[PDB]
Amino acid sequence: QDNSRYTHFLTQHYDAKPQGRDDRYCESIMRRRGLTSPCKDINTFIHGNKRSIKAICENKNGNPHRENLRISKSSFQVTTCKLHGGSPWPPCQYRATAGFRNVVVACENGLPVHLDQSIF
Repeated sequence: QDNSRYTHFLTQHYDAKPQGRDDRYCESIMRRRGLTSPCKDINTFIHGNKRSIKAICENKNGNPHRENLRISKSSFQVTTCKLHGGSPWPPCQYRATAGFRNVVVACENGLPVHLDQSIF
């Protein structure tokens, strides 16, 4: 069961099936996930199956990384939304960068609670 941080993690970084992996996608999703007041500078969404993400917390799909993080063994489709411009207030324009690679997360009680966005 989903503690607040894991739930928060999903709201901010998980979109099972994104309708688009483009700029408009970012503009829409950042808004729906309430990441636009103020505009979040950069935010990556992981797509695909939630269990694979959870699995990064076990050796099943992850390895230790750094001194408190885990990096996935598998690659995920991801979409990074980067704020375009300077205004921290809506409308938040975003440039989307679609990629496919493993991800780094922090796990707590076997659940991903933090996405290291420094690799995007």
